[PDB]
Amino acid sequence: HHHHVIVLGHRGYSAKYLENTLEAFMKAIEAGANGVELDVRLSKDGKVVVSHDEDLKRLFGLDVKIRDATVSELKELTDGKITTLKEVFENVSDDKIINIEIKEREAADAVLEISKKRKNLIFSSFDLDLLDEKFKGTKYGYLIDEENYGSIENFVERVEKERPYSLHVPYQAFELEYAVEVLRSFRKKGIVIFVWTLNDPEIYRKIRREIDGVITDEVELFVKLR
Ligand code: NA
Repeated sequence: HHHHVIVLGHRGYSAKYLENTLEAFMKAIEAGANGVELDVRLSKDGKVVVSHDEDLKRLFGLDVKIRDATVSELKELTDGKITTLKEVFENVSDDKIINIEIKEREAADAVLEISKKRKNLIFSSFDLDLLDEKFKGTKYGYLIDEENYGSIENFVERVEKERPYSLHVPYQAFELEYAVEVLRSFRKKGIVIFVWTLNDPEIYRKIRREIDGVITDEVELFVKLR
């Protein structure tokens, strides 16, 4: 028996449905997720589109950049599968969490404007300065990679100074005892710890006492591990 962990579907229920589509997001919620994580970028016409990659090559085989096409053009090319942040909000209840990963600084102002009306959002990015500069007064979470945090000491200083709502850490961070200690110190201050992108239930069991949330492709699995 364990304490409760927020389960977010990584690009929706992406193990079973096409990542970052309305279907994937709706299916994550149907499967009992507390919410979803998704990725945002700008189209040519300056609209907020949901796409992890900057182009359509990996998922559609099309050498077309998101920023080079209008929303209408993108929908035509993907036969309607690509969606906008606006459309996600229309299809996911505001009792559910949406973790919006900002992939492009230039999308930030448009994302903030559309988000004004909507609660239960967490903005995240590997661009920590962007969050600190433009996302004050919202819930934001630092995404941590091998380089961006600088030194552990500098990262601790930053988190103390800026008070992010959450820290979104790779699950591999829990392999080092000092990292575990640092994260415990953050949590004791009320910072919410999410791990990503975790699909392995054994690793989850080992670390779940240390975390507040999990970002996973395997939504039903992790919901049933509650
Ligand atoms: Na809002």
